Amino acid sequence: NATAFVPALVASGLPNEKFCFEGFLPQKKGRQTRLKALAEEHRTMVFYESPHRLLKTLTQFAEYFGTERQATVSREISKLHEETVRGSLAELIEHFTATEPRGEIVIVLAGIDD
Repeated sequence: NATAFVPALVASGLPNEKFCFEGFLPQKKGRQTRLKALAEEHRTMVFYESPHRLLKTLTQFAEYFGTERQATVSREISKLHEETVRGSLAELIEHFTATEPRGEIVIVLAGIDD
């Protein structure tokens, strides 16, 4: 629905010859299952997340994928206004602990490195 992802995929600087599109992770049932499977993934990954849930998700991603994993966050703040935030998950969590995420979010996550 937030077909903002292709622009975010290209903009991330991350490998895009292949990728996995995840969408929203489920809230409860089957979440950890997805996370465990996604921990092994070598391909770039693409998620949607709600803004209120964003920081919990980036924190959990550091748990499962590692604090140095590279990612980007794209936020449609309005029709007139959008932003990209880049770096490791640790830098991303610092970033969004500061300011309240409002808007529609796409996360582009580097795959396993090796």
